[PDB]
Amino acid sequence: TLHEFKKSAKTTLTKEDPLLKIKTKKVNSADECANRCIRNRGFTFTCKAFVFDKSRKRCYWYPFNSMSSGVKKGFGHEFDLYENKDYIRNCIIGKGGSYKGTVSITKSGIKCQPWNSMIPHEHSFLPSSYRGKDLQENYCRNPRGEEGGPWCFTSNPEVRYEVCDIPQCSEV
Amino acid sequence: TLHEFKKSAKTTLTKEDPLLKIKTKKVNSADECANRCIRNRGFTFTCKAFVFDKSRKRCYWYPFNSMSSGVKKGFGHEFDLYENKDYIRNCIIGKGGSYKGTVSITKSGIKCQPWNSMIPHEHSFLPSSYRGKDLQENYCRNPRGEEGGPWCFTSNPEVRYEVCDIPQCSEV
Repeated sequence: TLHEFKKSAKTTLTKEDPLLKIKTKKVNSADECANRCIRNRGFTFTCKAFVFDKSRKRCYWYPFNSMSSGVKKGFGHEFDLYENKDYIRNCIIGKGGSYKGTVSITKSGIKCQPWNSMIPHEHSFLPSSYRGKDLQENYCRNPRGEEGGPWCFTSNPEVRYEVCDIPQCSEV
Repeated sequence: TLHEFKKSAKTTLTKEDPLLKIKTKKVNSADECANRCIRNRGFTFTCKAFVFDKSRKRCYWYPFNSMSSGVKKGFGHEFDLYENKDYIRNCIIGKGGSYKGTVSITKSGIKCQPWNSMIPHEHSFLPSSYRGKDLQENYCRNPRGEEGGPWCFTSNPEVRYEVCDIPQCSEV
């Protein structure tokens, strides 16, 4: 059930104003948080993401994600951000230089290679460089904002990289 | 695992051109089809949807969904369309009169009432009327193309309907 979310390790969301309260609860695991954000149990809002305090074992169910306005994202090795994929835009806007979706299969069905891995191919596209371009796992991303759109390094030794078949919002 | 798809009962996809082949396989259940479209097993394309022939127990893995161009959708009581949610636009374009996402919680956390149900409230918004507006299950839809955007009939007897908190593609 935690599979239906997008984890951002050691990350927490912060916003700005006083008008915001954060529904929390002493939970047993991060799964409990998730199986309640999904089924929107006792919420007076629409849960789009939640943060799990690993040290206190507490959840903080939010009505927005790291992508909302005014929404910043703090650091902490005891926190874990989890965002409902239902609320992370799945289509591209242009060359999709701001794509944050979990797609990780190239236009022709080849699984992607982790950005934090140098096999099968070696590259310069590290998470430590393109910070903010979200080069997590093996997601389809576009660091340089190239024309092709989201792409990734193929796990097929015969293919360096390749574009990903991700829909335009103003499609075809 | 079939939960990570959007079923459209007794429906099949048809396209137009000759240049298209359809990967199929004699499968045991519709789950088998799904657990292979998801993990893109032996595909030379990106599976966005699949159709299960209940009578032949065969899958047809497609590289597009009912939303692609040239793509039509036939009828048959032995067929079942299943579309990867990853490829069904989750954001709104305007008043979102063409929204086909699986969201079904109102802006304030109230679960939605099935369009094919007359409880708690009675209405005229039937699937038989607004055909093409996809008034399936209890999804957030906008039949009349109103200003508010996607909405639905609340399951709370105290609330007739209410808007759903669904993101704009050119958000905020």
